[PDB]
Amino acid sequence: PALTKSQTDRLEVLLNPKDEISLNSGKPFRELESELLSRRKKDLQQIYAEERENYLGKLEREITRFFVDRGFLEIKSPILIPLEYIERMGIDNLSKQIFRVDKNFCLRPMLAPNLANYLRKLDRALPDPIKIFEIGPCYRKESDGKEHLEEFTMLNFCQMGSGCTRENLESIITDFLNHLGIDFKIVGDSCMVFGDTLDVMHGDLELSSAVVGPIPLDREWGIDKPWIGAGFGLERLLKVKHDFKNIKRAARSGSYYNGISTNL
Amino acid sequence: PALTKSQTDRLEVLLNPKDEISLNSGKPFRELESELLSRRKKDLQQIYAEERENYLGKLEREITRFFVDRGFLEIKSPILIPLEYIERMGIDNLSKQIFRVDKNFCLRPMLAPNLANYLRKLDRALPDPIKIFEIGPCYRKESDGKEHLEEFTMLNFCQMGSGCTRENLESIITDFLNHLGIDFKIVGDSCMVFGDTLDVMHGDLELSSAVVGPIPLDREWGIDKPWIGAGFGLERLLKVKHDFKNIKRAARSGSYYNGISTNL
Ligand SMILES: Nc1ncnc2c1ncn2[C@@H]1O[C@H](COP(=O)(O)OP(=O)(O)OP(=O)(O)O)[C@@H](O)[C@H]1O
Ligand SMILES: Nc1ncnc2c1ncn2[C@@H]1O[C@H](COP(=O)(O)OP(=O)(O)OP(=O)(O)O)[C@@H](O)[C@H]1O
Ligand SMILES: N[C@@H](CCCCNC(=O)OCc1ccccc1Cl)C(=O)O
Ligand SMILES: N[C@@H](CCCCNC(=O)OCc1ccccc1Cl)C(=O)O
Ligand SMILES: [K+]
Ligand SMILES: [K+]
Ligand SMILES: [K+]
Ligand SMILES: [K+]
Ligand SMILES: [Mg+2]
Ligand SMILES: [Mg+2]
Ligand SMILES: [Mg+2]
Ligand SMILES: [Mg+2]
Ligand SMILES: [Mg+2]
Ligand SMILES: [Mg+2]
Repeated sequence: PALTKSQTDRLEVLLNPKDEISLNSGKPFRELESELLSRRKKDLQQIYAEERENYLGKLEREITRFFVDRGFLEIKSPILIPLEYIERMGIDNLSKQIFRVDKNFCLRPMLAPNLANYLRKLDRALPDPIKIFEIGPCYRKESDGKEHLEEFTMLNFCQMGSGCTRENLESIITDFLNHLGIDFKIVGDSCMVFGDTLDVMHGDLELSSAVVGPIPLDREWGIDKPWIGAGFGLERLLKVKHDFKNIKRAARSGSYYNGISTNL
Repeated sequence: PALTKSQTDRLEVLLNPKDEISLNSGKPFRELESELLSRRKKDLQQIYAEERENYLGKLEREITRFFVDRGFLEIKSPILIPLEYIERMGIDNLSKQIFRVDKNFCLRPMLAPNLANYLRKLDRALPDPIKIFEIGPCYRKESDGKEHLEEFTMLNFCQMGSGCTRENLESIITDFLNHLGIDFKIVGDSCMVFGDTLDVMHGDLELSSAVVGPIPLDREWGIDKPWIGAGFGLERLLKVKHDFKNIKRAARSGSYYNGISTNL
């Protein structure tokens, strides 16, 4: 009844959180693999027959509706951005985590720079307060492990003008995570782009970093009003919602569809 | 009444297709600029007050519903892909249009490789026929002009197994563009990745290239069944729908929101 590392890895790929199957049950590999293969095929067949929606896409749509309905403008900004945005976010040569493209471009590691540009520009046209959000891919070179991806999906919402207080920021975070049914706490932390943050924690998992401005970086971006904002990783939200052991189950991938192995 | 090139460019930025304003009317720049600025601020204020949805995001959601409701599985696959996928799509060192990332990766220039992988894998689990689609960013270095972007958004749908005929492919294209209200014709063309294509044309604008397999490239991807597929550019669909002069009005950008200049 002794399984090799390769056999255990194959079974872990096929195991899903809802299964009440122990790989250490004492059953031989052939029977555990056959059982899990049958369950996962059934799971994919049910998805194909009924809903057909991708978890990341569906969560993006649900989040989009939530923020649009609360008065935030939906932004879709470039993923491929000037490398100069990095230096100007105060990221001195995190900078090592940047995927570079050609000589003067990079894949955005966060949504903040593009959203700062939109806050500044929209403040010339829209009534106070300015409320915007974006959901989309971001990129960082990571270690990684069970909680970091190199290609992940960020939500960042922000507001500039009136109402940009710690209590309003916390209230939006609370309403949002209550909508998703996710328990959390808020702890204070610091990072080097923004200074002090409010970190939104689910256990020992960071779901979001949030900031109450103004901060001295604002001048580099032409921001000259109070502001609040928060960034959330969608794959981390999915990891919590579906109780995935590893965040890769939630990622853009050819190896899992809605957390189900595609190697069947 | 003579406007400089810089003045005309500024007015063209602020002009929208619905305006019945001629820059050559004889009015001075100051009055044309003031009028257009007021119209565009009004337009953005109305968007902010009412719908708040981004054109690219909203079109993606509408397309997603169309294909999900017709039995296609929604895919979200990596944007950052192995450079090896390029060579294996038969793209010999289009290859010059690839944005390279590090030494062994690139930004995907098309959705086909990831979708071929999903067709192959899903054929081991799902009943015939296999029907899938993806919408998302793709990247090519272009010239460019009024119809090409370096960062654009592709829809690619495909089917493998039964029903993979020219007539079914045309029927899906027809139902899809009828749903969007876009007139078109089909013309034969060729490309070097897929061979003969059916090009979906709106006037002299190519909306899609479509392929009826099998093709000899299939073996490199483990595809061994009949298949059909088509790829559409969402920004080109928006250019037609909103009568934009230049495709940049439709792109991910900090310079236009739903075709309205953000420089106000
Ligand atoms: N590599 C990554 N993979 C997946 N999600 C991420 C990654 N980096 C950040 N996120 C998500 O984006 C949110 C805001 O990003 P932020 O810039 O605060 O990241 P972070 O503080 O470096 O995260 P961590 O401390 O876990 O590395 C995070 O709270 C997390 O949900
Ligand atoms: N650079 C681009 N910018 C915007 N849309 C594009 C671009 N390249 C391709 N598309 C869209 O993707 C669809 C399928 O792409 P395909 O690989 O057939 O491109 P293509 O034939 O090179 O386009 P074109 O002939 O106009 O350069 C095209 O019909 C078009 O709608
Ligand atoms: N993941 C991010 C943390 C996200 C916190 C929210 N940030 C935001 O809403 O930015 C908009 C903004 C507005 C005004 C001035 C400047 C700026 Cl950036 C990080 O890397 O710390
Ligand atoms: N824009 C693209 C044209 C898109 C046409 C549709 N292609 C497709 O559905 O691929 C799936 C697929 C299935 C099976 C075997 C191989 C493959 Cl690729 C280009 O660059 O010509
Ligand atoms: K389990
Ligand atoms: K990924
Ligand atoms: K016009
Ligand atoms: K773009
Ligand atoms: Mg980090
Ligand atoms: Mg952190
Ligand atoms: Mg953080
Ligand atoms: Mg081309
Ligand atoms: Mg062409
Ligand atoms: Mg083509």
